[PDB]
Amino acid sequence: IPKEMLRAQTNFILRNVLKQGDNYVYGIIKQVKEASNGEMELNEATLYTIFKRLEKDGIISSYWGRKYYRLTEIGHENNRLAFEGWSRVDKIIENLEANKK
Amino acid sequence: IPKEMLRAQTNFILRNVLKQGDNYVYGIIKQVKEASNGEMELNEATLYTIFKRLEKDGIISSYWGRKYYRLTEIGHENNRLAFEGWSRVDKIIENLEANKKSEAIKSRW
Repeated sequence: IPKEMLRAQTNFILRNVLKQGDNYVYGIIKQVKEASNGEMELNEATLYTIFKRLEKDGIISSYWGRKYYRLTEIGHENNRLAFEGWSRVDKIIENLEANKK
Repeated sequence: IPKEMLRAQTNFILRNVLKQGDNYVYGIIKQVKEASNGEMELNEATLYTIFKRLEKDGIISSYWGRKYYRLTEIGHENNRLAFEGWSRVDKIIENLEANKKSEAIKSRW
């Protein structure tokens, strides 16, 4: 149940949200609550902190509309490599199980 | 380049590797290199850090022949909970895309 694994799962979900296009912090929370049948309510302050860190890192930018955030060009590449990485993970997991079988 | 996400991907692989049975560090590198057609070589240091954390927390124990690692009873439970969590993530993402595709069809019309 380690906190580094819960955080990786939460990062993966945020990555998929920002993949869709521009969003704002309360809209993200709304979307994840509905898509998780209520299981998962992201804390708004935590979300701002993560985003401030991503913004400082050039991964994310923002503009006023409500503040909206969107992936930068560096952010979109970081995301593509992250999803490509998970696809290879998925494929490696299949071959390891076929190899055992 | 997502560095914390690389570590989660390496952790995810290792969990499934240990699920298949006991192993040693370099045998794991071999098996995953074979299972990826040579594309992917796990960094040995990332591997050790994970195993040093898993060993300290009782998820894995080890034995000498070369050091081998095995999932403990606690490890199998931790593992099952990790896969439940990753499975719920997969469904949340599907629900996020079905909901966005729904909003978009209703917005064309």
